Amino acid sequence: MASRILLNNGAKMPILGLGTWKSPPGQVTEAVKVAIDVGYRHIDCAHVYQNENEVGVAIQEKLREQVVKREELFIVSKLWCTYHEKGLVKGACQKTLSDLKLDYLDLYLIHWPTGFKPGKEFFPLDESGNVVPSDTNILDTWAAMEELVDEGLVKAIGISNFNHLQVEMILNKPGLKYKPAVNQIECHPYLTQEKLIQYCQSKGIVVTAYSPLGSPDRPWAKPEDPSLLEDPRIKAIAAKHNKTTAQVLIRFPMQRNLVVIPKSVTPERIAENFKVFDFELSSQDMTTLLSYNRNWRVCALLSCTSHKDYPFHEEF
Ligand SMILES: NC(=O)C1=CN([C@@H]2O[C@H](COP(=O)(O)OP(=O)(O)OC[C@H]3O[C@@H](n4cnc5c(N)ncnc54)[C@H](OP(=O)(O)O)[C@@H]3O)[C@@H](O)[C@H]2O)C=CC1
Ligand SMILES: O=C(O)Cn1cc(Cc2nc3c(F)c(F)cc(F)c3s2)c2ccccc21
Repeated sequence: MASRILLNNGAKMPILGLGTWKSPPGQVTEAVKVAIDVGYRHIDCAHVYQNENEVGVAIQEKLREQVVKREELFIVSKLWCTYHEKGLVKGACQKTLSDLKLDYLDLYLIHWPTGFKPGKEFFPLDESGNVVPSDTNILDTWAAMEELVDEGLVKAIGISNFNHLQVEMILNKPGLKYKPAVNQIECHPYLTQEKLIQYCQSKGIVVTAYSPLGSPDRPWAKPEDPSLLEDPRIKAIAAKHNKTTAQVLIRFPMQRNLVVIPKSVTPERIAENFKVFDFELSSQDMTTLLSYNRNWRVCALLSCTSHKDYPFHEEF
């Protein structure tokens, strides 16, 4: 297994990256520096995570130390929902570039298909708790994303949390210039996504699996919720291979030809999570892990379910 997957712009994307959602600003600089030292080359960022400046400090130090060159890193960020209007997309990208202290991004994603009212709040709500939409549609935001490629700010563009009809809408866009390179979606043994992943891969779109460990630090976790890291069936597969449960959960998507982006701020775990290139799950193990699907989705907010472009009413 090769460590990088070819995208439809001819660039190679590392199949393992470091996630940064919920990584506190006081701890994420060290986390990214340790990750680069132990071999990570792909970092997944977003403006809404409120820590891009601190991620940028780490990247800049390791470029200055000559640990890595810029061309070896693969830096991803995402356009938040309050910037879907075509005249706001460039300025949102440039704020992220300014915080990360970079002159281009390797990949820039539409974070969610839903546009929200522009303003200071990331989740503008009405008096009854519903998100306030904007009158934007995904095709005009896509055309604004394409302009960032032509201006040299980003090397590739893609999408996140799009269902297959929303992907189809972009693929059928009048005058489509650049196809989405990536769809970043939730994927783990309790939400295996078979139909959407085969949809995407058949279309030449690479899939990145987010929350591969089930996001145990998500703020809305409840004590009664399932835990992938503690599932005794997954523990038994790990023990057979003399690996940890997290290492099996990271290797699983890699063998489906997915990119995977586990988050940690703990140095030991950052190093553990990288040590996944020296074993293989058997075909039988893969089919068994797929059988654990329960259509259990952890990233989906009730306040967004009446939005016209909410992605998760459709089957896939
Ligand atoms: N596009 C989108 O809408 C979304 C994108 N994402 C991206 O995907 C990334 C990963 O998903 P995320 O939801 O953060 O959750 P993960 O599934 O990656 O789980 C992160 C949690 O697992 C813990 N952990 C990490 N490694 C280990 C290990 N070896 N052993 C035990 N526990 C471990 C972490 O603890 P600790 O940090 O304390 O070590 C943290 O509590 C995000 O950070 C973000 O970059 C996620 C959700 C949505
Ligand atoms: O987004 C991240 O990366 C991490 N991340 C994930 C969620 C849950 C969402 N669920 C939805 C949703 F169903 C929508 F339709 C639109 C939307 F914008 C959200 S956001 C979230 C909520 C607050 C901050 C980060 C969050």
